[PDB]
Formats: sequence, C-alpha cells, structure tokens
Amino acid sequence: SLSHTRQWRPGVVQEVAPAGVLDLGPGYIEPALLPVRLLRGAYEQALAEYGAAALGYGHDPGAQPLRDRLAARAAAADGLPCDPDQVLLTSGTSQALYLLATSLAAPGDTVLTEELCYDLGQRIFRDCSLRLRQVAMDGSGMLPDALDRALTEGARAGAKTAFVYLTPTHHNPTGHTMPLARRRLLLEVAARHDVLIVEDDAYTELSLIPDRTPPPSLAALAGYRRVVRLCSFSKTLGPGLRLGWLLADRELAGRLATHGLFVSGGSLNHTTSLAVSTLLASGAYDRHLDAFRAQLRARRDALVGALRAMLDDGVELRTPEGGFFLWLRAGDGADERELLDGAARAGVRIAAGSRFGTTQGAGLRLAFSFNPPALLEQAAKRLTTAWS
Amino acid sequence: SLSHTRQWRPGVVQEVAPAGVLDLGPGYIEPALLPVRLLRGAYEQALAEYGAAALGYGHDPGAQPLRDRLAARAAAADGLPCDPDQVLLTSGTSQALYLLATSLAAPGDTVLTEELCYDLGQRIFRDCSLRLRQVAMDGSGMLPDALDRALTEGARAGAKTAFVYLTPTHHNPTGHTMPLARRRLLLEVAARHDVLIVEDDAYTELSLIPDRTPPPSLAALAGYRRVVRLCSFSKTLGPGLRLGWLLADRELAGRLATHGLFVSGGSLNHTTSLAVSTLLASGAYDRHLDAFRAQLRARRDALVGALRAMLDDGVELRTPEGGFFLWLRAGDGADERELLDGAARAGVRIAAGSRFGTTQGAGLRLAFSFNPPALLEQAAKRLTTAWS
Ligand SMILES: Cc1ncc(COP(=O)(O)O)c(CN)c1O
Ligand SMILES: Cc1ncc(COP(=O)(O)O)c(CN)c1O
Repeated sequence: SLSHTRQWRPGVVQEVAPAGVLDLGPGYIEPALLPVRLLRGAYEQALAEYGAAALGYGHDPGAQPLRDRLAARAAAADGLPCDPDQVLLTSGTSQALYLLATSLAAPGDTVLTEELCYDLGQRIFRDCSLRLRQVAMDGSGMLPDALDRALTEGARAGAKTAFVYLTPTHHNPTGHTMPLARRRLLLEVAARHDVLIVEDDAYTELSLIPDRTPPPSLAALAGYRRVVRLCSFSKTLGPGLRLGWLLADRELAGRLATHGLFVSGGSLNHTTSLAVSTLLASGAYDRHLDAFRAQLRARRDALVGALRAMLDDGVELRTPEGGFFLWLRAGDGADERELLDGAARAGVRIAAGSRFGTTQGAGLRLAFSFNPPALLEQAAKRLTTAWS
Repeated sequence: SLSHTRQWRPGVVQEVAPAGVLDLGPGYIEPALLPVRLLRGAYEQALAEYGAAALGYGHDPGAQPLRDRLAARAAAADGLPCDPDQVLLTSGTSQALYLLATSLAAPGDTVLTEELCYDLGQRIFRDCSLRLRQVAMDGSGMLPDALDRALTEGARAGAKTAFVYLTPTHHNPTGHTMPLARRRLLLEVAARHDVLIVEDDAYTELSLIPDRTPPPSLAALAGYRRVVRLCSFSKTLGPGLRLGWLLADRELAGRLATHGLFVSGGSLNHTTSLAVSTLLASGAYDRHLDAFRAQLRARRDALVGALRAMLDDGVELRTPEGGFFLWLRAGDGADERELLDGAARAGVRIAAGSRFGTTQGAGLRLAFSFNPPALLEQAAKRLTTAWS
C-alpha cells in the first residue's frame, strides 16, 4: 500500500505519541485509511487535464468547477438551494477561522462558544486577541435562553460580540448532533441581536448510520442570512491537503473574495483544489466516503461495544451518530486527573475534557478514527482495567 | 506537452486579458514555461516516499526536510548563517503578508513603504485596516533620511508604525536592486527606531546574469534582528502551488508557529510542500531555475533591445538585473493616460505606474515573463509605433 508509515515521524507529521502508547487522543485518520493512492492519481489527472492552468494563479474565490460541485453538494445535503457564488475555497478551516477572526472581528471583540467546544479553535480566537465567553449547553448543544442572556449581558457591559461559534453536527468533543428545532431557536436568538454565527462543519460528511444524514445546516436554515459555514477536506481526504471551503450569502462571499489576500494570491490552494476537483467529478470522492464511513462505523462500534460491556456504572456514554469522537461523562466524585492517571497506567492516550471547557463532573474524549477495531478494543480493555 | 493552455480560462485561472490583447501587464509566468511535468513527477514521488505522512497533518512550522534545505539555501545566498529553526512554511507570500499585517500589526497602525511598491501588497495592508505612508526613494530604493523623518514624524503624532515593507531585490515595479551600502543604512535607521522590517523577496532567485547573485538580504545583514523575510515559490515554480516560506530570528519564528493557526491546522501547505521538497532534494529545482533564468534573460533582452527606438526618444529605462519587469520613465510632458491610450491602440496591455504609487513623471511597468521573445518584440514595435 502507498499508505505506509515509514515517514510518520516527528518533524514530518504534526505530532506522534510516545512509543508504546495506544493513541486515542487526536482526531487523526488512521494512516492506513488515508487515501494516498487516490490522491496520487488525482494530482496526475489534474495536472494533465488542467495543464499550465494548474500552476498559474487560480481564480480568486477558487476554481469554478470545484465551486459548482461544492454548491450542488451543499444543496443536496440541506435540501435547500446553494449557488456557486456563495462558495469560497480556503486552505483549511484553521486558515478560514483565522481569516474570520481578523476580518469579521477586531481585537477585543468577544466570541461566544458552547461550554465545551473545539480547543484549538478557541486558541485561534484567543491568539487573534478575541475574548471568549462560554454559553450553557445540554445534550443538543448551546441553550437558546443562555445565548439570549449572554448577548443581552454582553451588550449592557459594552462587550462587542463578533460572532457565535458553533459546531452543530458531530460536535467536538461530545459527538452530539444539534436537532432541527434547536437550530431554529438559536437562529431566532441570533437574528434578534443581529449577531453573526460561524458554523464549523468539519464532520458534516461523516454520518455513520447509512441512509441517515444530519439536519440542514444553520446557514441553509437561515437562508444564509448572518451565517458563515466552514467545511474542510481534512476529515474526509487528508488534513495535510490544506483545503476547505466557506459558504455565505453571495454578498459576504463576494466581499471576502475581493480582499487583497485573494487579489494578490488568487485561490488559496489552487493546485491541490484541482486534484480534489477531479475526485468529486468522477464519483471517486463519494466512493471513498462510503468506504471510509464504513471503516469509521466499525471502529466506533468496536470502541463503544467494548467500553459499554466493560465500563463502570457511573460513566455515561452516548453513541455519536458520526464524526471521530466518543465522549465519556464520569461526573459524580470521579476525578479527571485520576482517570488520566488510569489511562497512563493502561498505556493509552486520551483527551482531557477540561481542554474543551467546563464539564459537569469529569469528561474524557476518545477518538476512534486513528486505530483499527482490534487496537481500539484492546485500549478499552486496558482503560477499563486501570479504572476499576 | 503538459504545459498546455486548454484550461487557461476565466473561472480557472485568476485573470485572462481580453481577446486580441498582447499581455505585458501581469507578472505571470508564460504558460509554456510553467513546469507542469516536473511537478507531476514531484507529487508522484512525494506521495510514494512520504506515504500516509503526506496526507496527515504536517509538522506545524513545516516539514523539517524542506525547512533544513531552505535554511541552507538562504545561508548559501547570503554567505551568512541561517538555522532551520528560523524557517516557517507559508501558503504563499500573500497569505504571509496577511498573517503579519494582522498578527504583528493592529488596525490603524502605519506601514511605511517606498513611493513605488507592490500594488496588491498595499491592498492587503489597507484591507487589514493599516494606514500606508510612502517614503521617498531613488534608484537604490528607500532613502534613509526620508525613512528617519517618516518614523520621527509618526512618533511625534503617536501614529504607531507596524513595520516598514521593502522589496530590495528586483523591485516591483522598477526592477532595481538595493545595494549593500543602502541596505545597511536603512537597517541602521530602523534599528534606532526599533521598527520591524518586512522584507518581501519574491524575485530573489531570479538574477538573470548567470554569475551574479544579489546582495545579502536585509534579514541576514541584521542578524535577523527585527526583520522578517518572505520568500515564495510563485515566481520560480508556479503561483498556483500556494507555497512559500518566512525567515526570522528563532524567537519570532517560534512565536509565530505556536499561534493557534498552526497548532490547529499544522503546516500551512503540507502535501504540496513535500512535492516541492523532493525537487530541492534532487537538484531538480536548481536545474529548473537555471533553465528558467535563461528563458527570462532571453525575454528581457528581446524586449529591452526592441525598445531601443523609444529610449533614444527620451524614454528612460534602467535594465533590471533580474525578476520579471521593465520600468519605463517617460519624463515631463508625457502623460500616463496618453501613453496608456497608445498601448490600447497598439493592442498591448501594460501596467500603469500610478498603480504602484507616486512617479516622477509618467512611469509604466512592462513584464517580460509571460510571452516568448518574438511576441515581446512585436509588442514593443506596436507600442513604439503608437507612441511615436
Ligand atoms: C471542530 C473542528 N474544526 C476544525 C478542525 C481542523 O480544521 P482544518 O483541518 O480544516 O484546518 C478540527 C479538527 N481538530 C475540528 O475538530
Ligand atoms: C513583491 C511581490 N510580492 C508577492 C507577490 C505575490 O506573492 P505570492 O504569489 O507568493 O502570494 C508578488 C506578485 N505580484 C510580488 O510582486
């Protein structure tokens, strides 16, 4: 296989856990599952098909063939319209978050987030000199009354809210999916205060129950009024590609794409976008997603099945409908450090819930994306044994 | 055969001139000269060599093999040391300028530039809410006394200076190269005021006399104190790749690389960086550069030689030692619009000097990078006919 690990080493990849550690920490894709061979063929085809145009400056919002297909995919998933002029290619959601935090917000502005949300996203906002304020959540995500109060309070305090940051589908870290009714209630609150929502949908294509799909995006439900949606190829084809996209209404997408950043450099990742375009065009992307989702489902079920047969009675686990993560809620007198100590005795790396915000009791995030079923089962056995 | 133009069309590439126009406007690489076949092999080689590691998140400051080689190349060119921990990979200088304008500057800060400088760079700074202030220049670039006055007056007014932006080698648009003595004088002024210099060196590798190398960078001459240097593969391999790098002192490179942007997304363009790394490793990059510099030299010499008649007619032209551009100065009584109207009658697109700042009399930028010598000669003939 071309998905070998001979160069999966510090200094090449972002992080490698210490030797001997079964790594359920990061939401990385298992190396054997990364579609190296598919992307090799994609670059081969794209460079032949697009020729010199693959190496020239790209069309500023992104090559139109990819724009067109991404809009059509959004519309099909939402059941609601999406025009190509609403789409703007990015070099990854991390870069898109940086762009929004510096172009749709100014230093000192506040970003409202759920009590638990993406830790490195918070770090982007903080490092862009934005203030963070958490909002109470339940098993369906941000609570509408709590958001209403936070926006009302912020106003009276003179705290300008730049945007509300939400990951509504296959939430990082809890795995939950916000249902339609909650989505509408949060949009109503945001509209009343006329505050922008930034909807980070990195896991949207990773529903693990076949023939089930997430509810329509916040952006589509709002008719793209005062919502920007961020999507990425990181969790479907490979994070190293540094390619994603952004959906907004035509006016805002157009405004962003006329920034000097885009006029100076063109499409934010042109050559790679054409490679990925060839995969969408041929159906190979969807064939890959079907196989990958089936691989993730098997890993989810192996990890859930082992933990459930083995966990203590006080630990609660809600099977996620998709994405990369399980969320364990111990609560009670259970101590996060004590649980992490058990993970260390087990030789397993997991992610501490406190990284993501405030938990009711103790919470732990475990990834099932990075290891095969048998190793996940072994990690659950070891964790269970240590924790008993 | 792979550097074809069958997809060199609106919606794929950034811009295409109107039909029938000989395009000496943009500093684009002639499509036939873009090394499509070379990059195809590079992606094939990188994905086979690096395997799954080419599609995972990359090492945050950039894969070490590329860092190490870029540091060594800087050291060789400067004749002065550069360590790999001083190098950060970027997704192009446009992105790097955005990052610096929003991380090392805040809205309302001033950027000092030469009276003539990169127009789309100015647009990045303005769209990031920075104020621009032009500083007088001569044939060697920014004047030190003028920079000192600009900084001293800014300090008097409490106008925070974010940085001084300079392109010292094969300047866009004039083509000049700042000599060593002027580089040191500017560094002395900036050091006394403790202001950062952002040194944009997009054309540094494009000296068109095979034995000649530019002077050492401002950054190296300063010992990387209070200078950040930006480099790109746009002008050497292809702008669509969206790949460049940044050189700074270890402390600043390290601080930038711990930003949430890099922790969240890893290397800013991982897969493409590995393809390009394989070209550096084999010598193929340098062999390409030798051939491409020879092609540019032929184009420069063709265009310059053909403009002989105009120069003897009062138009002034200083032949550039490198880069992509010629700069014509028409003098007094010549009007830029009149000259542009003649270009229109000639069916030739050129770049108005007013795009870049304040000219002494009329100035025009002509690119020799985008067309073969015969077409450049025909454009010169038509221009001279229209202007006579
Ligand atoms: C919610 C969320 N958004 C964004 C990202 C990263 O986005 P990208 O790889 O496209 O930069 C992650 C992966 N940790 C994530 O979990
Ligand atoms: C001075 C200068 N800097 C940067 C760029 C563009 O940089 P990049 O393609 O790496 O984004 C150009 C191209 N016009 C330039 O002339």
